[PDB]
Amino acid sequence: MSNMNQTIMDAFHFRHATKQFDPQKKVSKEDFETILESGRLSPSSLGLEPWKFVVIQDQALRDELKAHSWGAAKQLDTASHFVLIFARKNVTSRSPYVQHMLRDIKKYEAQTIPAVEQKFDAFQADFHISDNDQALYDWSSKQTYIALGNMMTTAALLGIDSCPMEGFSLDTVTDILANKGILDTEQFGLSVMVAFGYRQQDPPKNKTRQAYEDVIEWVGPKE
Amino acid sequence: MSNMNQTIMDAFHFRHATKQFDPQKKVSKEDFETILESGRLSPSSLGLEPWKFVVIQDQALRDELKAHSWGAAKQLDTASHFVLIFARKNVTSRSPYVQHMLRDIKKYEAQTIPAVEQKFDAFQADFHISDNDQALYDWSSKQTYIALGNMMTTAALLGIDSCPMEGFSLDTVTDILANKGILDTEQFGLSVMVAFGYRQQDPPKNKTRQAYEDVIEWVGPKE
Ligand SMILES: Cc1cc2c(cc1C)N(C[C@H](O)[C@H](O)[C@H](O)COP(=O)(O)O)c1[nH]c(=O)[nH]c(=O)c1N2
Ligand SMILES: Cc1cc2c(cc1C)N(C[C@H](O)[C@H](O)[C@H](O)COP(=O)(O)O)c1[nH]c(=O)[nH]c(=O)c1N2
Repeated sequence: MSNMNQTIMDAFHFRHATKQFDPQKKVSKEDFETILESGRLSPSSLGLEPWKFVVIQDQALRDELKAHSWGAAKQLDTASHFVLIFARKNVTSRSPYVQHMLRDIKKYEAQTIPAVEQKFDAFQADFHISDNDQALYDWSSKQTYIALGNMMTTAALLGIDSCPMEGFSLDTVTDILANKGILDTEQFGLSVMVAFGYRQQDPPKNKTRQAYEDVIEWVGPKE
Repeated sequence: MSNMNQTIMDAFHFRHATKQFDPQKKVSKEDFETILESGRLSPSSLGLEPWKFVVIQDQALRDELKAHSWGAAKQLDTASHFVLIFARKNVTSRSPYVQHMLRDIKKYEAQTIPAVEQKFDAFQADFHISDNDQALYDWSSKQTYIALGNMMTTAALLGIDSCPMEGFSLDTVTDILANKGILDTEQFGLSVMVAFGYRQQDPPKNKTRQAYEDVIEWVGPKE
């Protein structure tokens, strides 16, 4: 595929921040698996995959979220699939989660794990990740935006629209999910929302972005 | 139709955190412009595009960064193309850049810009973005990781290897770039690095991730 360039650019122009989805058109089991897999397979710093993807197909739960998710209301009402992306708190060489990742998932040699912890500690200080709990949590949250971008792009390539959403009352929504047993606020926070479905109509406004020369700069030979 | 699922899946298995690129294989200009466009066309919260992509092809500058970039050393030595992604500081409704984005790029109606500004404030308060300067910066940094994921996936769809990199001494690399007049530390921070090229060999270790059941949960009917 030498036209893969055109294929990719088509998808980045197809994707927009869809508010209104067609309530009749559902994303197939197979397509949504692909979308979910693109989050699961995403890269993450240290390979620590500090995320959870919660598919909220329950209408009454969506409605509860809508009342406190001003920026998500129409997407909650109409999206075929709606995804909460959690980010892990306290992702340190200390945590039981990280020990599980190194020993059980990544398959590190057990005798090296004390030294890897120290290396992790030093990186986190050298990058200011471990300055405070907010920085430590926001670092894991940055990794979930990698998966967020990958999921929307994968959806676009399949002809499926999406919408990322930060427009919700974080404290209130966190409390709703915590009291429902869905969000373990000791291990996670709610990082960002994303919706999937088929548009009801083409976007009435044109995509706007800054000019190439205002966001891109070369230092050295350009070719 | 559904040839595309497997193609997407192939690319997400093709991409890996490449440490050594083939120093004789260069990404084409056409292919790199597609990669760059995937960053420029990435979505961002409020459409504020709070990023800059700086391509460091100067090998002398690469070598200086390398001296304080433990996680990027081989990639700086060998990558065809090496990008620094900057994240903007102080992205609030009062800032000059946001004013530019509202009036010049998004071309909001002048008379109602007060209402736009006021919802920005409310939203940033509701999401704790404006709790402090650290939160404000890291929120913008979160947006750059969308562009990061998109550029790595785009490259992979093109058969091009990539590697994202946080493994550098934040403060020291910031001063180097600042002293050279590449990084204006009052407008930007150095968010993340990303390298592009062609693998020197197939990765020896199989890609590992948590199982689907461990990171994905459905609330409501599945299908
Ligand atoms: C992390 C994040 C969070 C949000 C958004 C984006 C991103 C990346 N944007 C969508 C934003 O307004 C939109 O992407 C851009 O303004 C317009 O560019 P596009 O239409 O996507 O090309 C968004 N849109 C919306 O209707 N409700 C919301 O709560 C949000 N929040
Ligand atoms: C934001 C971010 C930052 C980094 C990374 C990734 C991400 C997403 N990873 C690579 C990371 O270790 C790798 O993606 C996963 O651990 C392994 O899975 P993959 O090979 O990518 O599929 C990485 N790799 C490296 O050689 N030097 C580095 O400084 C970093 N830093």
